[PDB]
Amino acid sequence: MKTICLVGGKLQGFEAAYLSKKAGMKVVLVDKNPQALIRNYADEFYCFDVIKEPEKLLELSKRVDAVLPVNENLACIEFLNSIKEKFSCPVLFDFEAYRISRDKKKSKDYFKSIGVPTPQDRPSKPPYFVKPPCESSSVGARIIYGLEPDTLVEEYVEGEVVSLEVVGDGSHFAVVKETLVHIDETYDCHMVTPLPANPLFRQISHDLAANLPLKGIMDVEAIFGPKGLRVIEIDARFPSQTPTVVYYSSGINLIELLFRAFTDGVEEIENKYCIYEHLMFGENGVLIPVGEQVLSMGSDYGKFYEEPGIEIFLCKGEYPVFTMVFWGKDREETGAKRCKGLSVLKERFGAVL
Ligand SMILES: Nc1ncnc2c1ncn2[C@@H]1O[C@H](COP(=O)(O)OP(=O)(O)OP(=O)(O)O)[C@@H](O)[C@H]1O
Ligand SMILES: Nc1ncnc2c1ncn2[C@@H]1O[C@H](COP(=O)(O)OP(=O)(O)O)[C@@H](O)[C@H]1O
Ligand SMILES: NCCC[C@@H](N)C(=O)OP(=O)(O)O
Ligand SMILES: [Mg+2]
Ligand SMILES: [Mg+2]
Repeated sequence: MKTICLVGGKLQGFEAAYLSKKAGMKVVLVDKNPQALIRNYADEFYCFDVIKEPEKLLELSKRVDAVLPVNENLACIEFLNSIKEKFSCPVLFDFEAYRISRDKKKSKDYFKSIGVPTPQDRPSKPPYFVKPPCESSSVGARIIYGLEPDTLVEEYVEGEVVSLEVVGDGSHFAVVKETLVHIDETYDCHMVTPLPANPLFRQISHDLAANLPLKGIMDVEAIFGPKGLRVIEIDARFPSQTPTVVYYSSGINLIELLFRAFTDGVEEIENKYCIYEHLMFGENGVLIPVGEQVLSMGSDYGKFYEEPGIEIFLCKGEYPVFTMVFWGKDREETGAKRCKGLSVLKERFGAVL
């Protein structure tokens, strides 16, 4: 049995912990927040700030098999970079790739440098899509029909938002499984489903990783627009939501693949269906779809229910949020599991949907 140390206990942390458990790994969480979201989900919890007490993390590195940064605190990421040679286990991260990926303008420059289509900057005709240069979870992302002079202003590209994860070992780049990102009125993601292979998107994703070169994990987000595929962002860190759908639909565990990239290396290149979604239990049991932004305001997050083809996680807080995971051999069976999972909420908690 191996042990993984996660630095950060919110949504990235949950995803990493979930897949680590599927891999039969013990999960050690480090987080500066005594109320860290997944503190009770991890097998062990150590509450400290790694910047203030690096010696504690370095000591932990002696008794775990890998350390995985799962936060987007730049101060933390840059500090870990400065001490990474001191760890007694691999640090599963690509710091240079993250530096490019975190800055959306820098990323777009990179896309252009290798001939990858991306939305036109500063269009003359509405609607415009605007977003901060360095946020995630769709924070500050809005459609416009005096922003910071550093705000990204783009043409609005209509169509499917599609995600691909790539794990690189520096030499080989394993492009995994296409997923559909279902957006809400805030452009946050409330649902994820798998998609058939897209050879063009796979090649683009491969080339984005290969030209770095990627040693770590990165996802690629593209919109399948009316005039073709346009890559909107890359994020060189462990993502939330999509890796669960990747796991059920393809059989590939992204935590195991990432761990392999830093130990044995990786090789390039199941077909089930999966529905992943968040639902808030509102006033009087009204079920409301919500995005990640809502889930990250929670106070406690862990497993609520399981049966064959159904996993339900409960995020406690101001109005409970359920994360529902359904899988089966095809859309029909998975839809049947979704109904059963919903009816559990209906009969148990008097939920309405
Ligand atoms: N230096 C650090 N040491 C320990 N844990 C950290 C550190 N920096 C961030 N974290 C933890 O990682 C988790 C995710 O952090 P991140 O900054 O990516 O999301 P956030 O929602 O902006 O965090 P916060 O809850 O602080 O606003 C948080 O629970 C945070 O407490
Ligand atoms: N140019 C664009 N046109 C239309 N929608 C966009 C555009 N850029 C981003 N979006 C939408 O906003 C969401 C968040 O933007 P993204 O660039 O993927 O940032 P993040 O770092 O926040 O996840 C996307 O998933 C997509 O739904
Ligand atoms: N692989 C798509 C996962 C999307 C999302 N949950 C995420 O973690 O990244 P952002 O686009 O920065 O919000
Ligand atoms: Mg992003
Ligand atoms: Mg994004």
